[PDB]
Amino acid sequence: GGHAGTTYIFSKGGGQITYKWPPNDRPSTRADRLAIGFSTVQKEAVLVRVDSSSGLGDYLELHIHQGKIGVKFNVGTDDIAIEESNAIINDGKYHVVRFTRSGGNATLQVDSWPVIERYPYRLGRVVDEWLLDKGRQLTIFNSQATIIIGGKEQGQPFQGQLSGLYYNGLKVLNMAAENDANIAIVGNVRLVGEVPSS
Ligand SMILES: [Ca+2]
Repeated sequence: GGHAGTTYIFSKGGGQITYKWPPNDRPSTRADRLAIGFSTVQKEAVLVRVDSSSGLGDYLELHIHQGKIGVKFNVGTDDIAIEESNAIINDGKYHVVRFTRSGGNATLQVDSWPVIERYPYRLGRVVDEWLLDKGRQLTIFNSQATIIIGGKEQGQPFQGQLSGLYYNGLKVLNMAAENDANIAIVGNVRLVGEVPSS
């Protein structure tokens, strides 16, 4: 179908919606799931970025490049990139994207096109687990601090409509519409009203 439920339009100079976790509540995840609906005519833009707290390096970014949707992420080693290179999506029509990561593995799917897949005694036990704990962080998304929607802060402002954003249990755009305490909206971003029914 088209844009359903809570929807925002980004215009002109663009704008930003920011979710900020309270300091004691920042999550660290082994697995992530992200979905959103969008429409735009832009060849290049950033749509959503999740950043860890300052001084830490992990991140996840959903963007459009040369009219193609893609994601880039890092969870403790090298940057990893996945793109749907074979469907042009800057045609001003509604599209859906689904992204998942599970440790080192990840997938990307646009619309209904094929999924793209990327591939002793007391003391000894404690130390061995601490050493395993260390290596495990290289496939965990640590200390998530903000979800920033709209790309302006990254220098690639989005222009178009966004709806139905979901990230790890949070419907972020609905929280924005319900005046959540942890959300801020700035710039040219506007809530689309309800259908009369009609
Ligand atoms: Ca990590």
